[PDB]
Amino acid sequence: RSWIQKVLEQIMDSPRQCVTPSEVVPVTVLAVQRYLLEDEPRDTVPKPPLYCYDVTISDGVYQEKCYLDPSLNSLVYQNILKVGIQMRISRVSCLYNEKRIGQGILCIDNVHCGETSDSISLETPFRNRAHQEKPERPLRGGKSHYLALWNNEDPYGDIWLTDKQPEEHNFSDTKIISLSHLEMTWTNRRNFPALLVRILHKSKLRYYGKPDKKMIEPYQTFLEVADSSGTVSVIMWNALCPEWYKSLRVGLVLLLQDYSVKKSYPFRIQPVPVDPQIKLISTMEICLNLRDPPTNIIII
Amino acid sequence: RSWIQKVLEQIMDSPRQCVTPSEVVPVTVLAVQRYLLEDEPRDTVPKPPLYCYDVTISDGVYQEKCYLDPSLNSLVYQNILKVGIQMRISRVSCLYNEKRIGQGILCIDNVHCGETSDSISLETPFRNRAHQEKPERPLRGGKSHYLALWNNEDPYGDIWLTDKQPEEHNFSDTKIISLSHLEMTWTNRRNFPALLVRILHKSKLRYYGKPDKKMIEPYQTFLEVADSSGTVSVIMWNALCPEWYKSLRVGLVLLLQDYSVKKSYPFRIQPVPVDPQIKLISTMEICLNLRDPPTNIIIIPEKQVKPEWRLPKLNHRFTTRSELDDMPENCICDVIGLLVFVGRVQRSKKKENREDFWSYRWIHIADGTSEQPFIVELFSTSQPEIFENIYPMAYFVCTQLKVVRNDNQVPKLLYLTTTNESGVFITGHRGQPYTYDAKVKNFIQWIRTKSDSGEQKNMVIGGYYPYPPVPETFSKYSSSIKVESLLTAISEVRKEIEDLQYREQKRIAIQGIITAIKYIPHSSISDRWESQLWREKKFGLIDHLHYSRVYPESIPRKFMFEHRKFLSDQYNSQPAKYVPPEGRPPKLDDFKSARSLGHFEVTILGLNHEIAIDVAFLPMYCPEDIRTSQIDTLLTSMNYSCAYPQDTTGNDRLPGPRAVAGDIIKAATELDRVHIVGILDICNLGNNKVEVYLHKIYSP
DNA sequence: TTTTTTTTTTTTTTTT
Repeated sequence: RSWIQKVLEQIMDSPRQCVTPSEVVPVTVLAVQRYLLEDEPRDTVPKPPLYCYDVTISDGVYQEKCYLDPSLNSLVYQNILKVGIQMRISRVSCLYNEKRIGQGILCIDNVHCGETSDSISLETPFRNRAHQEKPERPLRGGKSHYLALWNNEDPYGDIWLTDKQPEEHNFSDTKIISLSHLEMTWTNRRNFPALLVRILHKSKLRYYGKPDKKMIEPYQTFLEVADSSGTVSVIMWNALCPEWYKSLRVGLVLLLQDYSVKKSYPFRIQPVPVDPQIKLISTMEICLNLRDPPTNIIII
Repeated sequence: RSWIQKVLEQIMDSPRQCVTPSEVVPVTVLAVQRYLLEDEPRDTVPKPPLYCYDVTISDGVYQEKCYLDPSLNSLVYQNILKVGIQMRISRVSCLYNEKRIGQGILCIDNVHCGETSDSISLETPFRNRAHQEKPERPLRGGKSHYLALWNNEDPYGDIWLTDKQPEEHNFSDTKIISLSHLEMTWTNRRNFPALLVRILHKSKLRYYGKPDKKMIEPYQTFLEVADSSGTVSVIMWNALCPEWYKSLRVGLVLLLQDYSVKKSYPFRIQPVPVDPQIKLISTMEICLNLRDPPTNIIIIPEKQVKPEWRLPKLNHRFTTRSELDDMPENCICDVIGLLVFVGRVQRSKKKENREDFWSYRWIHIADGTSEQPFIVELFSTSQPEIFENIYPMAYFVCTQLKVVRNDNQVPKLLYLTTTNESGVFITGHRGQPYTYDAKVKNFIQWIRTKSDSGEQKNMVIGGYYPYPPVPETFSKYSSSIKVESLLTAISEVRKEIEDLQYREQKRIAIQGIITAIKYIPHSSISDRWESQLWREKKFGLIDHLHYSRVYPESIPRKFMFEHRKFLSDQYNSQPAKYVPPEGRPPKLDDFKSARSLGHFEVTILGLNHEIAIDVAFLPMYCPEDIRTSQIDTLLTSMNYSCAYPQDTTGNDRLPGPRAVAGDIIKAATELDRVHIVGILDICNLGNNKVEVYLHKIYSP
């Protein structure tokens, strides 16, 4: 029927064993994504690559998202393994994700990348429906996500939403304080009242996901919002960035609640704003983590 | 001479200096009192432990109270440093409590806790007589106090006084305004006059003490009081709970005179009164703070109570099992019944603070109105004397029980839970505190009928009882759990086991294939099955976890009134202070096992055939349940009733334990190369005894 | 860079 089906049926019952596919049929690359290579043993002298790749090889019948053995990342560093190319898989292995309920994953272990295909079909069905889940995620890991193919400062994938719209939050009985008020009183305020800030500068994304530490969405952005005269470098943590980054533009009046206040990071460099009359509060910074109710960030 | 005195003289003139003692002879622990770790530098990268412990060692000549170095707190966390153990001190250091005038405090910087001591002499004197003072207080820090060794809601120590008896006070010249009038005029008047109220609900203690804060005995208890003109929420502030808490109880007419009325708290809710006629005051709250002349609270005796005042009467929403079957969820109720089972005192981590725990235990209260027992999740209600010493065959009465219901699962879950303002009372024979209520009289009538009829309900105590049974399909089980934490890795399991604390319970799910199940006749044709997959992959396993061991304390044991004290102590929380055992105690294997089957051992090879584990299967269902189909499958751990058999009298024809064991093994064998999802139960029984019992096998 | 929840607070004026 298809090369994908034959190899999967041949290697499904032998996880973590390398078997040359019964038949070597050229397969078209339809996608190449990059994500962190956590869960690998960092005890080997040649520390495994900091990132791994997933390639969506497509046969005539189906296309099944595979896993590229990190030892093959050289073919992607040189861009020899690109989308639209034809390659002949030479070695495969089956791996099962122990944090998800699903079928085996084809583990590409040796390829012979050729040339661009004559006919690429974007309508070939997906053999495993799990691979077709709309919030696309990497094959390995529980709550993993794909990074941008080359740089780490560019949003990529479906985790990044643009659905946020202005909301009319009534200010009937909202306790709004000034940034200077926290500056003077933030070490005694058991509860930090609401705030009404406006974005002045939005920073570029920053990925701090190391391979050994277990973190979810290690994405962090610094926003210089200024309420009244004061200005502080608010910093969004964890999975808050991929829910508000593609939506928040400079000049949006944010209403931040259920936030945290801490000491300014030692190596932080707060940028001077255009207006000099303002106060540059550089002692404390407001951290916005994802609270269970979606009231922490509301734009008016 | 004494090793204690040798070491003290050795390191008395070198404060805060780590000095290995000249000679190390084992010392005997006699107590472990916990209190808050304050006045230490918290800037350190390894944030100081939130709590520190004092260990009262003895050396045969003198017994001296020592301050364990917080770096060793893990030993107490895992219950390795018990009471009555032969620890050996490897390092010692002095320290002077500058807030007090005394001697040095022998600091145990490093220790090698060993085995139990055969000579636990609590008659030895105290080298530092200051340590042997009537109010037992911590070594370091001003007017510090001790907390309960495990939770923060259990009163502990000697500060908790219990000698407040009713006093006759003449109300002449007193105003005793109505609560509604106070609500109207508490923002204008300056001198709030007296109030005559009756306690309707008494809540558990709340410890809000934080480190490096100048707080003295930070306890607060919430009392709901009602008069003939509504009810209000009364709150007792620090330093008042210690003197009054153990004495105040529901149904006491109080005369509060010098209080402070505030705006009330929006983050705390006021419980609805049992009688709806009582108007509820929510915009007002009364705060009782300790005053110089202790007159702000007076326990007016009932004799002085005049009907003219028309004080509200303490009512109760007593419920029976049949009625509870028809009550919606979150419908508070009261239960009176006979304790036909008691479970271990397990602990759960507070969601607010990672270093605080809740002490809870399951009890099957029962009555004559139905054949199923009240399943009550009894959290600690700041009543350790009753909570810790609860035993079957006792008439038990709780005060405020919220109803909890879950109908999604095939085994419809219907268990009650204790609320913040709940209370526990053990009753004796005819209703002692609540005789008047008709339901209590009916319960007593049923008790007498059972006694004269020669019928005795089966009794059990302690054991492995994971009450909440996982649903019949893995999809419904995962409907509540997040996808990222739904499953784990057989390799990661080891860390999960090694992370638990004393009696901390955890449930995990692991993906694998059953490879070999073995039957172990527990009490006093095929019992072992091996899979060809196992015979092939057994030599290529990275790490074969071995946790298929069942401890003697995880087997529920039929209760016996004669051995009540021993049975209770074998399942309560670890005592803070040693107490010599009367005569000789029996063997924990000397009691009949309430279970009716032998435990199996299940081997699970992960999906990748690299890692393996050996869990232990401990079903609690009897063959009658199998015959009547009260079990979803033979690989589950509980029947639908979630209760032990009562007066088993129908096993003459039913298949015996061996037949059911063979059926279980065959059912396991049906799953040869099927990716199953086991559900394990990880409970640490202290002293590095972690039980990992299988709960359910979700097949595709 | 990561990082969550909890409460604590006492006191000498008005008369029209």
